[PDB]
Amino acid sequence: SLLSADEKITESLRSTLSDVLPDQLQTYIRTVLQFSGRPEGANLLTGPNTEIEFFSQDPNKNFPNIFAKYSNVLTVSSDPNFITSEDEEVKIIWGRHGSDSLIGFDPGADLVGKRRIDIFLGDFIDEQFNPIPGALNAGKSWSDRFILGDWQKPYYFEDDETLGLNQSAMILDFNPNEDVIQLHGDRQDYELVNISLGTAIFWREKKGYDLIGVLGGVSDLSLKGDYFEFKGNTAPKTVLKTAEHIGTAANDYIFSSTVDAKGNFYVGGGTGGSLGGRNIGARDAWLAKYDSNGNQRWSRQFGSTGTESLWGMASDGSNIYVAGNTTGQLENNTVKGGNDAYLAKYDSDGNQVWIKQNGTYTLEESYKITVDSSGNIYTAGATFGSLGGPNQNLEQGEVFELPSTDGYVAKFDSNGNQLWVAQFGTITLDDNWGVAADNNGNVFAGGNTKGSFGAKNTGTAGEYDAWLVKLNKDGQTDWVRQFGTPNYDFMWDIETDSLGDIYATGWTLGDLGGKNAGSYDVWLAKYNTNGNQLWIKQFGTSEDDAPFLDGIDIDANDNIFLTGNTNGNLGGANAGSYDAWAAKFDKDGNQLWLKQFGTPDYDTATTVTAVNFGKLYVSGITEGSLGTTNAGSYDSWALKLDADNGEIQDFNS
Ligand SMILES: CCCC[C@@H](F)CCCC[C@H](C)Cc1cc(O)c([C@@H](CCCC)CCCC[C@H](C)Cc2cc(O)cc(O)c2)c(O)c1
Ligand SMILES: [Ca+2]
Ligand SMILES: [Ca+2]
Ligand SMILES: [Ca+2]
Ligand SMILES: [Ca+2]
Ligand SMILES: [Ca+2]
Ligand SMILES: [Ca+2]
Ligand SMILES: [Ca+2]
Ligand SMILES: [Ca+2]
Ligand SMILES: [Ca+2]
Ligand SMILES: [Ca+2]
Ligand SMILES: [Ca+2]
Ligand SMILES: [Ca+2]
Ligand SMILES: [Cl-]
Ligand SMILES: [Cl-]
Ligand SMILES: [Cl-]
Ligand SMILES: [Cl-]
Ligand SMILES: [Cl-]
Ligand SMILES: [Cl-]
Ligand SMILES: [Cl-]
Ligand SMILES: [Mg+2]
Ligand SMILES: [Mg+2]
Ligand SMILES: [Mg+2]
Ligand SMILES: [Mg+2]
Ligand SMILES: [Mg+2]
Repeated sequence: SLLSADEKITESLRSTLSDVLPDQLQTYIRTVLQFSGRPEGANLLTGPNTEIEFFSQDPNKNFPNIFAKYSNVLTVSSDPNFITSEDEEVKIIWGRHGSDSLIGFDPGADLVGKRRIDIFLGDFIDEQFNPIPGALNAGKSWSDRFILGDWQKPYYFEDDETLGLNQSAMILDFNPNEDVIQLHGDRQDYELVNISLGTAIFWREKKGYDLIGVLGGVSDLSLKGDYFEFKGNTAPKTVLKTAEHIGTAANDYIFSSTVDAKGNFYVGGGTGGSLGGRNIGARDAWLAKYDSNGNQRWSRQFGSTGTESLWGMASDGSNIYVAGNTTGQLENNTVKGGNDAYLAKYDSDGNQVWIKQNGTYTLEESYKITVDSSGNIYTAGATFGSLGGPNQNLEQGEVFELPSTDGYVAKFDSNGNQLWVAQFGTITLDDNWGVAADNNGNVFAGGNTKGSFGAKNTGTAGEYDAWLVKLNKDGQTDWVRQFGTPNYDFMWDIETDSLGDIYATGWTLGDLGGKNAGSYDVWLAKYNTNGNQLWIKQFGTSEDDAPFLDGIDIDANDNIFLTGNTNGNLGGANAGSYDAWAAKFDKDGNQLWLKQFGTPDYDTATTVTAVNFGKLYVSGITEGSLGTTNAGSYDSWALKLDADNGEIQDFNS
């Protein structure tokens, strides 16, 4: 019976949210939701007002740590939730700009009996907090997809004698004119109830009801509305049986790839399941080796009871170096506080040689790694602390400036000894999305900034620009460059060619290398070793086109390969939702080919690696059945392409 559902839902959500979320975070959230005009969730947080310790050096009190522990803050891009992990009872999942595919509940995780509330914000963009109107994106919003179930099962589903209040989504900014709520089954499986908070979505069967989600501030919806997408009960039909399929019942992601000197191909990423080994807890890091004929030689899985991923990998020709972040304590290491970065070394036989966990009392992230021809290793990332030197935003002064990251680069020898760490940026946000060594002892880094790092930012409201830094063999800066439009421009990855010139790829909402075709467009920029911008190419469709994650590689012939996602007809007719794409360019930016592939469901490439004089590998993630039947939520895939024309080959030969 749905009698008194309103009262029961409010008391359940209030009790769980107020029991789980720290008082500092409750105080912060209450302030934000009231200021923003999304106040429905506020009365659910009843902890006392508490001083927010934005700059505490105690890892347990440091507010960036607290906020990060209970949130997935996504990017200005159209994001899948690439950071989701079953490590907390309550999570705030914040899509920000772009058309986000928002998930927080892993249907393959053992969550029986666990309290689970995912609080979703599809947009709630940064511009809402602008004291001054007129910013280019003020008042803009995007179609976000809130994933509350799929072909396999409803999410947040306890399937018991209660109303199923212990697990539920709470979507705070659902706009039925733009957004979509994705549900398992069909409309006859649900009942909507108007409640004080908005709308309750109940799964309904003969034996009773189970609360799947609450939509704050919206009432009088219809399950016949096109803003509900029902997924039935049957896994998607398989396409691209030529691909290598990697998947478990849980969320599985390839985030990076590399090749060794013998042509063996490696992939890796994160998994909520038991992919390379038995799951240790929440998301673990994993990697796998394939021979050049496509046979898997081994898979390995590592981490902690907390959350970690492999975000980058590279080879010295034999060994495989891997980099990412962790929320826990890795083997043979000590935590530095909050989230930390790590570098690890695997030999060609899959033996873990060592792991080095590094960081400060506050949050580090690290998505990038490169290995030079001498065998030294560079990682890069961002830090809220003072890792390579004092953070540009050290403490709170008379003018408050929100705690913010600087970029860093760290150099290591083959035994994992740290040779130096460099840190740089502005008082505001500076993130890292690239690292690449040249042949002459230098290393480049790149990323995004809200500030004026290498040049005056032409945005009027702190919109992102791209930046590049050249460091010498000792970690000293030789130059800093910055480029962009007045709108958001976002870098994903960088790489050098055989001459030592530096290339970067990303997306733009403006006219960076030419007239924007619509929405997000792709760019490729080239700088010489002396910091001169040589050219920027921009291309796309009228729809949303972007590289993603490990989006560039350069082969021994100085051909450039890019990869990412598009919801347009970029390389061909779109199969449905976002598809993957890849492209090849020469060193002067002439585009040699452009291909698109995927399933009728959401796909994105995440990594591209070219074998010198061999095959091209494009790998990524999907909600569809790519290679074989989807085993649960996100699965991953690798495609072997002919590098001359982008045509897909059978993975196994
Ligand atoms: C209920 C909804 C809450 C929504 C909102 F309340 C959350 C504020 C959390 C703030 C937290 C204490 C710390 C933090 C800061 C940070 O920058 C980032 C970056 C990631 C870059 C570093 C890896 C992405 C998110 C930027 C969003 C800014 C609003 C943009 C900004 C930055 C800035 O430096 C100055 C500004 O004025 C505005 C975090 O992920 C977490
Ligand atoms: Ca986004
Ligand atoms: Ca969004
Ligand atoms: Ca939206
Ligand atoms: Ca439920
Ligand atoms: Ca783990
Ligand atoms: Ca840390
Ligand atoms: Ca900074
Ligand atoms: Ca810009
Ligand atoms: Ca476009
Ligand atoms: Ca790369
Ligand atoms: Ca697709
Ligand atoms: Ca899966
Ligand atoms: Cl971002
Ligand atoms: Cl706004
Ligand atoms: Cl109940
Ligand atoms: Cl209805
Ligand atoms: Cl099939
Ligand atoms: Cl082997
Ligand atoms: Cl600045
Ligand atoms: Mg029930
Ligand atoms: Mg296979
Ligand atoms: Mg097989
Ligand atoms: Mg201004
Ligand atoms: Mg390479």
